[PDB]
Amino acid sequence: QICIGYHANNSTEKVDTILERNVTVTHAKDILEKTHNGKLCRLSGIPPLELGDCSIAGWLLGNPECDRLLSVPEWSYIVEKENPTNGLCYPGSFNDYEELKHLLTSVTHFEKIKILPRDQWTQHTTTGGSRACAVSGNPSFFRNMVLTKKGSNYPVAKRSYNNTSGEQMLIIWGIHYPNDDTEQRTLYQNVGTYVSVGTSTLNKRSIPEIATRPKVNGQGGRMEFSWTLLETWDVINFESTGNLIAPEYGFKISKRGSSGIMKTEKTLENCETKCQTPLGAINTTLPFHNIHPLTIGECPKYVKSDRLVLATGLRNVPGLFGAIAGFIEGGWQGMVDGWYGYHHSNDQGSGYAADKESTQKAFDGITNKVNSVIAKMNTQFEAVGKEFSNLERRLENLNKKMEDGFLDVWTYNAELLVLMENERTLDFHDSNVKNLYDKVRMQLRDNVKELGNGCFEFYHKCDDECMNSVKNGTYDYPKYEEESK
Amino acid sequence: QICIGYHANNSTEKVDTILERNVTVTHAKDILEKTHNGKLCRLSGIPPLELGDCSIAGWLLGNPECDRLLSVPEWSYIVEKENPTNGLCYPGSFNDYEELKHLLTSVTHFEKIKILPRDQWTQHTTTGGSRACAVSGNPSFFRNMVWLTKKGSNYPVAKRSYNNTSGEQMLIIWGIHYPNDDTEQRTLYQNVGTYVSVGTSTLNKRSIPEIATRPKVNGQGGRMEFSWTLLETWDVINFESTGNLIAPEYGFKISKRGSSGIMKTEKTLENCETKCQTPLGAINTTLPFHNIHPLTIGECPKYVKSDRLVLATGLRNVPGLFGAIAGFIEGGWQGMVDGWYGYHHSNDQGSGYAADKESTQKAFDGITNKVNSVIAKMNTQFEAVGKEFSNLERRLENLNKKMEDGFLDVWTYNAELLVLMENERTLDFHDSNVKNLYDKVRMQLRDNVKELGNGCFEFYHKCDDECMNSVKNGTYDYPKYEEESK
Amino acid sequence: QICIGYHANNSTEKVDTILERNVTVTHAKDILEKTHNGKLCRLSGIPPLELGDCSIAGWLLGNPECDRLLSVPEWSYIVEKENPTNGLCYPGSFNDYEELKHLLTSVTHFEKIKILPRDQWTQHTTTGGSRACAVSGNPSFFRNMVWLTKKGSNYPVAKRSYNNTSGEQMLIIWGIHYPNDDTEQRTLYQNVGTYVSVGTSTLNKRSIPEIATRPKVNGQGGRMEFSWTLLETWDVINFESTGNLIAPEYGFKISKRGSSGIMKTEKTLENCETKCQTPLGAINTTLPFHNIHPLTIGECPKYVKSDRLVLATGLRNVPGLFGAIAGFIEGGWQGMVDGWYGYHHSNDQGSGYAADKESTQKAFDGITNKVNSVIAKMNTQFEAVGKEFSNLERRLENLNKKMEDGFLDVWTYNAELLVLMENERTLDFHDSNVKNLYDKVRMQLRDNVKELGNGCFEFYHKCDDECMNSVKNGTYDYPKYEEESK
Repeated sequence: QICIGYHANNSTEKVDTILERNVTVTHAKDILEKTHNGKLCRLSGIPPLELGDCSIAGWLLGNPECDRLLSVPEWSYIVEKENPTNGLCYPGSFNDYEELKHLLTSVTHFEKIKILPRDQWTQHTTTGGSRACAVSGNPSFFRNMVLTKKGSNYPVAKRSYNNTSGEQMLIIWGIHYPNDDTEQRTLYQNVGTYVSVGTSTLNKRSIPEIATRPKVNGQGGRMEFSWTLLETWDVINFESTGNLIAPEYGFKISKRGSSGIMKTEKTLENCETKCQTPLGAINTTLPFHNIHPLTIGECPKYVKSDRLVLATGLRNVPGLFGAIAGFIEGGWQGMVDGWYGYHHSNDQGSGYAADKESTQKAFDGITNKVNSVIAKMNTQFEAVGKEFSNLERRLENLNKKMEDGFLDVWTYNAELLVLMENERTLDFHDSNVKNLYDKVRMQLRDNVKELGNGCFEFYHKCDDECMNSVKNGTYDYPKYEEESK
Repeated sequence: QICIGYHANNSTEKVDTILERNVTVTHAKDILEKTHNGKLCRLSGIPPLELGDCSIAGWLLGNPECDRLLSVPEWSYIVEKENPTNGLCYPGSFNDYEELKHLLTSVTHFEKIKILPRDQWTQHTTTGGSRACAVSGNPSFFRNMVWLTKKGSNYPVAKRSYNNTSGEQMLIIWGIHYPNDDTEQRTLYQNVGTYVSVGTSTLNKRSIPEIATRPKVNGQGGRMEFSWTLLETWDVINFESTGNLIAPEYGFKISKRGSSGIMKTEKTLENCETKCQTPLGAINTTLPFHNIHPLTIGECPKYVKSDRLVLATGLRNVPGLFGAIAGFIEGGWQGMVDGWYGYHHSNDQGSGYAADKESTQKAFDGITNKVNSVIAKMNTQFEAVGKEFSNLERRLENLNKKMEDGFLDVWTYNAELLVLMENERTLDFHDSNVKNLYDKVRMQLRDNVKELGNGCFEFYHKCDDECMNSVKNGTYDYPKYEEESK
Repeated sequence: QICIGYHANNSTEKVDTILERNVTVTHAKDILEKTHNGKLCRLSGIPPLELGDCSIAGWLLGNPECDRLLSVPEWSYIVEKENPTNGLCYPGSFNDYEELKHLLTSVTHFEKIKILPRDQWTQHTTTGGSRACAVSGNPSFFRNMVWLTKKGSNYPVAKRSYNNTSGEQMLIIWGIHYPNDDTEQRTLYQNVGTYVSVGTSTLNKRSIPEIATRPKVNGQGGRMEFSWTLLETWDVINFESTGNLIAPEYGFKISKRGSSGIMKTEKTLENCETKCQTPLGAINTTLPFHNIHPLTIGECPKYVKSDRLVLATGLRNVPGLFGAIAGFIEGGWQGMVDGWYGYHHSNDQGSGYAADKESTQKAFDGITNKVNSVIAKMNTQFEAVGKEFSNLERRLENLNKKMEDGFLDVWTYNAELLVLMENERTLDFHDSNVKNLYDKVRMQLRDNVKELGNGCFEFYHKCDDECMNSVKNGTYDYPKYEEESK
């Protein structure tokens, strides 16, 4: 007597197929990454620029509260809080702010630099400040910026700078808008004033826009800031009959690519990732994750699913080809060196001897299958999160529509892929078993009786060198023309 | 004798698989929604704002042709004609108009409030009108706006402000008048160095009028340029003008849960209901895909180019991979009406169609799950689709088109091929079930019967309607029947 | 002795499947397109507008370095160098430049009309040139524009209008001069508080000169800022200026079906044809995928990040899921070469390879259908891909990149996996056909023959060449042969 059977264990893994729900399997691999390390990490060896709770504006202008900052020279992304507490301490706006932020997203090198020393505004006053930028508790001001009437005269202010730093330079300036026509004279004299900033490509003229306005930080005045990139060996010319907030500093900047701003309170911790999320770093080979939509790095595809379990083992019992949970009605707790095997009753012994020849071919197959799903996923570096001003609602909605479209696609394809490939894994094991059965039947024939539950009853004395020959697929039919039938 | 077979009926239902086109199948399920109710509907309980043929601009400003309009306080989308006829009766433009429309697209609450009553403009003339906005047939003007003009030979500094104590964020619109020429200016406003000033916490604006000759539109050379802002709560707006100010009299309390879309159509609201509206009519369906119209609003099936997505659910109809169906069992049985697979038996007593409950149920279950899988894994958030762009945003509109199309192509391909591949396996599943049933009998009878030819066993012994039973229900006893009429 | 067999050959063609790698297969089809004809072509009958090394701005304005440019009236897409040498020869900017280029990407129809002859500017000087725009080697200027300057010590109000009676929509470009300083302003235009004012029915613009010191570009400190409009049919455009106006002489009649793209390339038009163009060359193909280059224009296969997409069409080549191929029948027969599956017979006469036409044909049909399903379900509208963004639209450009990459990821994955999955199934399909063939023979014989093992039956009786043909072609009486050597 020699039986064919398959492995069963005490596993409680459930997988789903297109055809069945909650099916207990023998072994399974989840292909959805759901763990992060809870740390904010460096991206490929380079840290993020951490803005504490300053805004980029607050930092670049030199809000006094951003004094204790610590500017690294490199950074691979930016950490900003959702709503930072120290931005424009003096009330105002920042032209093309979102574009400036996108630019400074990632930097190869970034160095502040003095380019228009304040002391050389010989003909103007340079010490104007405000209680809005107060330092317990005197008027102060953006530390990176500087002009008001000297005596009762505001002459044309006209300085320029040639970028000899050998790097592209960021440069910011501003224009002030007083409360009313008097404040405008008490500060600048003349009333038809302008601010002129020009480079080889930049060319801009601003005039004061005066309106009655509620106080913000105790101020009715406003300041509007603009910025340009000054190419190397180019010069920038300032000219103003009043209202100019001048830079004292510029910033050298080089860029390789781009990146993103990550909203979070977390702090740099000193580990390493190829992939960051506002929850923690992700370290995975898997093609999918459900940690958080707003990643930066080379990430697994984000999916709405919360389980993607591939079956790797076979159905687990105490399908398509009629053997497993079929004509062979149960699994063997006892066979534990393979997936499919033999069980002999002999004069000598009995008799669990798993089939290596075939269990092997299955390990490879199911190995290849899992690796196909994982290894085909192309993953470039992306930043996901983005920024839009409140007059860019449509454009923000376009972006949401796009991210949501891909999310639906990947979720659906990942769910259906798992379902289909599970139907096919189980049928695979079922056919492996049916084929082992048929490989024995096609050897024995007359020499054995088929019982019905996967058994062969031997018509002739068989012994250990006999089975050990069926197993190895080398049993000679001639040698046993006993016909006890 | 006992025989194994499968169900057949009078179906003409055709499906396609990866391998064969035009296969006749026993039962099937179209998974493509193709029909609508042709009505224009209320979306999850909430009506659309219906503009008739005003534009949002005309409506907000109070174009007098928009008088009959019927304003509602809630609304879930907007119905506008492609080319509305009553917009800005006095010619002009609306700054960031598309952003303003997008804003108004969906609203949890919306209420007009009188914030700057006309009467309190004591020092100016208020009855200022125009033949461009005439009310049969006297000059009028937008009913929500105030055209400040000189009173006597004077136009003093016009200076008013409003603190938003309304409890909600408030939309405010104002305008500045661009006259046709110096004489229109003087007769309207006396002064000449004029300007309009508007300031809030975050808003800061000073506009100066541009006198200049322009072609006439609705008989006007002048132009009016409108701007808007959202006034936050407990914030104040300050207006100051020496002329050319078109003042609001009203502001709009607005609250927004989320965002929606403007649906361009001729149809009108009709008192039905949906989770999904299109310009042709509403859609009510579980199906994962539709082909009705790309510009839907709400929770909708995926839109595909395809116009047939039919899932085989029954078997190949014969009045495969495993070789039973249309194979070694040559055809199906019209006779068997209560199951997918079963037995034919020939007895000294009777004959003889008995359905195989057990395995027919395995299949009713599997195929139920397969359909539910295809349908229920489909993630359907609420979306708007339709989008608005100015004539100077062609590239942006084209970006959106490239995106909507990219997705159309993806969903189309994936659904078409999903259907094809899952059809090939559905058939082969039924095939497998029939072959395993045949084998369950063969392994059970062994010598006691002869394998006949086409799914048939001839017993080498007498078998009554009790013995048959043991076969059909798996309990056949071999040992008992050692008759070898062999 | 009858034997069931299957085709084998000298093919070294390799495929991958979900389950195995580097499987040698009998025949294969690549469904990934990678050849291009290296030519730059015309698109469905219509040529590209070829800019040489001008920029569109340069061309429209009439840069002297574009005189010899050859303008067709129609064009279907534009060819520009990634970086042209001849644009604004006199320094400045072009408002809404990317919008303009996108509008001119593809055109019906496009001719240049003379709307405002220079000599009708009688109160002004018209010949103003510049060294920046020089013609070997005197001072010239954009051939299509007029630089209005003072006559003697006077600059009267410059004021003309033009009614678009051309019958087509009309493109019109104007400019404003930004001088280096007050004295340059005065020697050119006399007056100081100048403005340029342009108005149509819908356009309404007023510019003031920005006099200020700038670095020198092309030897010039001044700048010119150009703007553009589309003048609708029968509408008029008013020009009014007190100085600094760069007037147009010409306007461009324009008509458009739809939109296209700009192709950045060095190549030049080469007199052929495509439905699909890339910067490396044209593509002629039926295949659904290509990996030639992402920036295509026309109706194109899907661009994939992969470089082999090989579908098995033939069978596992042996010099499966159903146990037959490289299973209980261990080798393929080099011998039989008129079918995929068939028989070998041990006889007294011949012996012996006989194809099974009927089964082989049902497999050619199936696999032919599989390949066609994969290729023919791929929908391809016409798209341009390549896009254009000013350097203050980095966010918007990144949005476009996140979009193209996203589709690229989706298509590459689905395609790679499609191929792998359909390959595992193609192989199992052949395996099943062999197996079923074998089982067709077995269920026919029975008692009559001996199941040997490697797919062979040993006969219990004489079977002469004509007996065989009853097995092979599936009509063979069992009755006849009661000869029991057993």
